[PDB]
Parts: sequence; C-alpha cells; structure tokens
Amino acid sequence: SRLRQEDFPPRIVEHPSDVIVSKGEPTTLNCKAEGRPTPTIEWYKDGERVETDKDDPRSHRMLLPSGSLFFLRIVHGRRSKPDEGSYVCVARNYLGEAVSRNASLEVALLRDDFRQNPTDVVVAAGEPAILECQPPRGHPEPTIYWKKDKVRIDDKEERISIRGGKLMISNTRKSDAGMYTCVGTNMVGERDSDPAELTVFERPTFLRRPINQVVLEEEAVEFRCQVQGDPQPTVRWKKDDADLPRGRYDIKDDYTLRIKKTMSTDEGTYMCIAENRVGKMEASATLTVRAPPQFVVRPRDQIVAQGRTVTFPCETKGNPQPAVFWQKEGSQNLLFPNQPQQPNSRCSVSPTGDLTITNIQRSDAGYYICQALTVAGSILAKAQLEVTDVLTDRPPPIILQGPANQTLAVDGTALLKCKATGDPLPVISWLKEGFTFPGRDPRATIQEQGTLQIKNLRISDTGTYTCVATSSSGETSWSAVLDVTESGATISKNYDLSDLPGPPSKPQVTDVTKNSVTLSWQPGTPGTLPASAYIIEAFSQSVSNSWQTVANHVKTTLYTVRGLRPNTIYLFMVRAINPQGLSDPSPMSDPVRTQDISPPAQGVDHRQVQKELGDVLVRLHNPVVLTPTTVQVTWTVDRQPQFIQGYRVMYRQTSGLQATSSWQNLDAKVPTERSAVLVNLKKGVTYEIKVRPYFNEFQGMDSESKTVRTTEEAPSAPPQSVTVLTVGTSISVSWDPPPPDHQNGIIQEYKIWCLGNETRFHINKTVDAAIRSVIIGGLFPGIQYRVEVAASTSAGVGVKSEPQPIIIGRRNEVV
Ligand SMILES: *[C@@H]1O[C@H](CO)[C@@H](O[C@@H]2O[C@H](CO)[C@@H](O[C@@H]3O[C@H](CO[C@H]4O[C@H](CO)[C@@H](O)[C@H](O)[C@@H]4O)[C@@H](O)[C@H](O[C@H]4O[C@H](CO)[C@@H](O)[C@H](O)[C@@H]4O)[C@@H]3O)[C@H](O)[C@H]2NC(C)=O)[C@H](O)[C@H]1NC(C)=O
Ligand SMILES: *[C@@H]1O[C@H](CO)[C@@H](O[C@@H]2O[C@H](CO)[C@@H](O)[C@H](O)[C@H]2NC(C)=O)[C@H](O)[C@H]1NC(C)=O
Repeated sequence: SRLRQEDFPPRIVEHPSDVIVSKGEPTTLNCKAEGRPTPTIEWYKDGERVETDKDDPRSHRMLLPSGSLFFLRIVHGRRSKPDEGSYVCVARNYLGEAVSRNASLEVALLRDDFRQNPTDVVVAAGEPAILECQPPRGHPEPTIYWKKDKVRIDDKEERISIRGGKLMISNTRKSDAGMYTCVGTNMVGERDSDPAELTVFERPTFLRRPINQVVLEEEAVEFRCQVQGDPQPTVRWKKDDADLPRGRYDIKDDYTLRIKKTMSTDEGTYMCIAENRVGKMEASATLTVRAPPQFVVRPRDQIVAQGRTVTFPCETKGNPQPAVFWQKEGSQNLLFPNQPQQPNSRCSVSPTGDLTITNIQRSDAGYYICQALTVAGSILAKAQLEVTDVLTDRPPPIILQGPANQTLAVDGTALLKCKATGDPLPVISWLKEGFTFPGRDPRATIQEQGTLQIKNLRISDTGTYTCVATSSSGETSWSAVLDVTESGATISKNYDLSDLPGPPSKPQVTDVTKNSVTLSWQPGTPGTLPASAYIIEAFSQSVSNSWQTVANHVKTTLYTVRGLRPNTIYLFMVRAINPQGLSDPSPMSDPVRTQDISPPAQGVDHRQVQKELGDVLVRLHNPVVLTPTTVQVTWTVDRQPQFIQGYRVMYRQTSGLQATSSWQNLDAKVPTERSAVLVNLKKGVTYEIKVRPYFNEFQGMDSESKTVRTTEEAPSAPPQSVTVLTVGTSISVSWDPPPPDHQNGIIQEYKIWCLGNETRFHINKTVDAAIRSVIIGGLFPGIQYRVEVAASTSAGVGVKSEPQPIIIGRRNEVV
C-alpha cells in the first residue's frame, strides 16, 4: 500500500500453453508476468493451489526465477494423478491480480491392440501388393512405419511408397517375400503389429524344353519337358492343339512323353503345357515320321494282243506319300499322272499310279518301269509288255472228246467218236496200234465228224485206236482201247451223249517264275456224276508242236505246275476227272512267259536329283506383252536333265493396290515347254517374273527376275457427282474418288470442259491427279455453261461423266 504513479497491476506476457507429456519425464509450464512491485506468481490446477518446493522441500515441482512451473519428473498413477489437470499461473501485487489462460497437462498414452492389423497378402511377381495398417489409439496420435523381417524399410523408392496406413511395393520379386510388421510410435514408445506375410508366386518357367525329333516308323520316341514355378505347375500334353489319341503315348512321372510304336499318323506338333495359379505357358516341338517308299501293288508282265488296252498297276505307300512316275527302258522321257498330253498319244497315268496304253501297237512292246521317289528313299519295278499280231502263232488243234474204251461183241458194227476244233480247221486221221488206218481193210472207214466206223466186227480188230487231228498249226492225238470178244458186250455203261461234266473256268494265272506257273479255275458241273480231280494240258510254240499233260490227278483248284522251260510262253487247259470218263477242255489260258519277276529295286537317290535340278540354269529372255491382260513369257534351259517334271513360273504385282505381296503361281506341266501366256492380269501394272524348274514335291533354283509392265489403257468409268458452290459468279467442280478397276491405270490428270451456252467459247483447264476440287477462272458473265469432268491416264483421252447445266448469275453474286 505504497502509492506511486509508477506502480502498475500485473500483466502476464507469456501465457502457458497446453502440453501433452510423458510420465517420469521433465516439463516446464511457461509463465512470465510484469508488475510494479514485481508480482508473486502461484499456480492453480482445476481449483486448488499448486504446492511448489517452497511450500515443502520434499515436493517435485519447482517455481523458476522466471515464474515457469518446472516439474522434474511428471508423476502419474491409476488412482492418484497429481500432475494431470488444468493449470493457470496467477501473478499478484497490492494493486491487483492477473489469472492466465487455461493450460492442461495430459499424460502420454499408447495402447497395445492395433486399430487394424496388417493382413496376409498373396501376389504374382511383377504385380503390385498393398499392405495396410492402423496403429492403436494414442495421445498424441501415433504414426506408423514398416519392418521386413525385423528390419526397417525405407520409402526411398518409386516402387515402395508409404502413404497413410498403406504400404505398397510394385514389380514384386521373391526378395520381397517374408514377415511384415507395422510399428506404431509415439513419444510413449512403439508397439509392433501382428506379422503379415507376403508370398510372391511366379508363373511357370521351362527348365528343359522339348526338342524337335525326326524318326522312322514303328520306332519309339520321347519328348522331355521339365518345368519350374510357384506353386509347382502341372504339366499336360497336346498334339496339334488336340488331346493325344489314346494308344501308344505314355506319360512318365518325370513328365517325359513316350510314343512306343511310331506311325505315319503320329506325326505332328506336340506341345507341353505348364499351369499353376498364376496362369499357363506352352512350348512345342515337332515329330516327323520317315516311311521309305514301298509298293502296295507293283506291275507284272503282260502278253497282250494288238489293238486292245493294257493296264499296269503301280500303287505306292510311304511318308511322304510317294509320287509315281513311269519310264520305258531305253527312253529318256518320263510320264506323270495328272499331266495331260495331246489326244494323239495312248500312254496315260492314273492319279493312283496305274499306266494305261490303249490300242496297242507292235511299237509299244518292251519293258516299262514305275518309280517312286521321296526324301525317305526311292524304289522302282519293271515289267515287260509283249504285243502279238493277227496270228504271230496260232494254238495247235484241240480234241474236245476222243473215242472211249468201247467193248463190243463179234460180228457187230463198231463206231468210235472224236470231236475236234481249231484254226485252221483240222484233218482227222487214224492209227491202229501205231500204223496207218484203215490201211488195207475195206470193212473199216474214217468218218468226217470224227467218228471211225467198222462194219462186221472180228477178234482181229481188237486193239488201241488213235484219233489224230492235224492242221498247219500243229497236231494232237487221242487214243482208246477197243475189245472184241464173242459174248462180251456186257451192259456196264452204254454209250454216253452229253452226260459228261461240262468244261471248267478258263484258267487264271497267279504267280509265275522261271520253272513254275500257278493256275486258278472254278468247276463247271453241267453234267452227271461228281468230279474227283483235274488234269492240266499245256502248250508251247518252242518246246512242242502239240498239247501235253503237265499235271494229272490234282485235288485242288489252285495248283502250281512245276518244272517248265524258262523264257518260254505257255498256254493251258483244264479238265475234270470223274468215273464216267473225262470232261471237255476249259478255254485256253492267257499267254504267259516263264521269267522270274524283277524284284523291287532302289531308284536314283533324292539327293542326286536335287543336285541335278539345282544345277539347271533357266535363262529368261524378257516378258512380251500381248494385250493389257496378257503377257507371253519365254525362257531357255542350259541343259535339261532326266529328272524334271516341268517349269513353275511365278509372278507378283509391284504396282498400286497390294504391291510386293504374294506370288501368283501357275506352272507348265510339260518339261519340253519353253513358253507360257499369263491370264486375267491388270493393265498398266508392273509385274516381276521368275521361272523355276520343278520335279515333284521337289523344286529347283529360280531364274534371273524380269520386271515388265502392261501397256496402258484409258479408264472405262470416270468420277461422278458434280457439286457447285455459290460465290459470295464462277462455277465450281467437285467429285468423289472413281472406281479402282475402272481406273484402267495410274491416274494422270483431270480435264474440265465448258462447252455451254457459248458454242464458240470452250474453257479448258488441265490439272493433275492429286487434285480433288478446283474453281474455274475466266467465265463469261450470265451465260449458262456445262461441266464434264474426265478421268485420264497415260493413254490420253479419258471418259466424260455426269453433265451439269447449272444456272449462273451476274457479277459478284448469283441472281
Ligand atoms: C480207257 O482205258 C485206260 C487204259 O487203262 C484207262 O486209263 C487209266 O486210268 C487210270 C486212272 O486211275 C490210270 O492208272 C492209275 O492212276 C493212279 C492214280 O490214282 C488217282 O486216281 C484216282 C481216280 O481219279 C483218284 O480218285 C485217286 O485219289 C488217285 O489220286 C495211280 O495210283 C496208278 O498208276 C500206277 O502206274 C504204274 C503201274 O502201271 C506204277 O508205276 C505207278 O507207281 C502207279 O501205281 C493207277 O494204276 C492209268 O494210268 C490209265 N491207263 C493208262 C496207262 O493209260 C481209262 O479206263 C480209260 N481212259 C482214260 C484216259 O482214263
Ligand atoms: C478455462 O477453463 C474453462 C474450463 O474449466 C473454460 O471453459 C469455460 O467454462 C466457463 C465456466 O467455468 C464458461 O463461463 C465459459 O463459457 C467457458 N469458456 C469458453 C468461452 O469456451 C474456459 O476456457 C476458461 N475459463 C475461464 C477462466 O473463464
């Protein structure tokens, strides 16, 4: 109470501010006041007076010189909380008081259980992974970071970036797999989260890939395939994108695929497919099967008569399918199937491979050879053709049925039959036990119809009688034994007319060697009793002049007649034996010669025909254009070798729409060709020409390329649809692109004519191709003109389009 006009009541200059601080740690509540006299400061938490170290030297709080309340260590418990509250500093003197603002001191907090614990994540290498986390509640609010396997991880990246609660890695690798914890700190401390693991699976990868293999039929083959990935991928096989037709395939545990028995049909592109959670991956390999060519049917020799038709079969199997082609021994020319010739030759080859010659000439006779040639090898077989004329040789006369063993009583009259055939027609003669008959005795005489007649029988006439047919073509004989006794004409089996089984099937040749020929025939049976066995007669212009037996008592219908003269032609005849006697003779066999087949042999090697076709140099001259739709191409050969089917000539478009694309293919199927005319091509356009000599599936080397363009033709249809804008005086011209084919060449220019109301003034403007729309210059005022656009070419004169007699106005307007 010492008044002075220098003394002023107290003013708090520095106010204490709210603070959160941790237990057991120092802190200072800031306070600073002005006064005169200087004031005494004292603090109040909620209401009560704060006991500093002045009020008791045992206390932990301390009022500073400044006035700030400084705690040494903050004190806090569960029940007694002495420092947690709402502080205010109060400075006073005799003039008055001064209470500060509120400042609350709060003890720091940090719970255990997280608001959101990071959860396990599964990703595929290269993909982004997002881990999220939310720390426990705290005061202050906590802030998080991430540990990988108890190692801090920095966002010092563009792939790694921590944002809010979220952590993300992009382009994940297996480096990133492991335990991830999210750690939330504070000024209390830090709590770790439940660990979330990141698994980084990857797509399947090939360790051992299957490799292409080439293998001969019926062998065994396998393709290996080893994979890797996370998770472990499952392997499966497919062929040509289809599943493997069950059978010879076998899937091993190590995933190897084994084909036990290889087959032309097993060929293809096999592929190994690996698949897990992340997706799939496939790698293929090819299998190729080599089947060397082999004859299914091979041609055998034929003896056939002039003017007929011959067919030599040649069927051929292999891989690739072999191409059949023929050649006449001692002749350079070859014959190929689909190839046509002029309607003047009679040779011709089936797609099957069968060779056929119509209307045979003596000229055609000789050996022929069908040949097969692939990369898998080569084969051939030759067969002989023998042609026969009007009657190069006629067969010797034939006795159908001769006399049978008659047995007649004395004094009677005996007739003996004998049935002949042949060309020329035969003379029938007789013999008795060998000598001439009838000789001297008048009682016996020779009949025309083969029968021999004896009036007035006697004992003296019993014997062996022989019927002999004779022409210029040979002679055959048939003898029987006659018996003449007094009584003996005992009715054992009287005379037979047509009781005898009728002829059998004309004998069909099967196999033939040098001393064998196998025959086939079927029964006949137009007769009486059943046949027991067979008897084969035969003939040869060489070995004999008459018909001989070559096997008797044959109990089959497919017999091999053994032991014959080699390189000899033979004809045959079959008969049936039965108790009644013998059958009539079957018709003659078809001529056959005794030779051993020329067994299949190896042809020329594929490499060596390749080598020949390679060295062939086709010189092309220069394409000569016929019309703008036609070019005749002419080449020449250095030296044409034996093995060549023809020339394959190829051209490509190198102008306008779709240039330098594929080649148009058309080939000359006849090797002696030297010229070819192309069809339906584009006028004006330039084309590149290549000539290649080709064999079968085989191909030679290309000739020097020539390029030549078609002669150019003016268009057939111009662009239409003429539009006229209004000026504001001068007419306008506008058109739509004219058609591609109707262009008839490369567009040159565009000509506009204006022969309108003025028939002694026509406007002429000559632009270029690129031009689309243009306005006309010097136009006569008022006068109504006509507009006629034209497409043009390098020919010149184009084609007029849609006329437009549009009405024009005056000057600088259209009225
Ligand atoms: C007019 O008269 C003549 C004159 O004899 C008679 O022709 C004789 O016919 C027989 C046919 O059997 C021939 O002799 C005998 O051939 C036997 C074959 O047996 C098979 O034939 C029967 C009947 O078809 C079958 O069913 C059976 O399965 C047999 O397979 C052979 O086994 C005998 O031949 C013997 O010949 C001599 C002996 O002379 C021996 O060296 C041999 O080893 C063998 O044993 C059997 O004798 C006979 O060849 C014909 N005679 C002659 C010599 O010309 C007919 O009655 C009639 N004409 C005709 C043309 O048949
Ligand atoms: C400081 O602390 C109080 C809380 O104890 C604050 O809240 C005020 O409460 C009083 C009643 O005690 C009210 O009259 C006010 O309206 C509240 N304040 C405002 C404006 O928010 C207040 O900030 C301070 N109180 C004092 C000393 O006036």
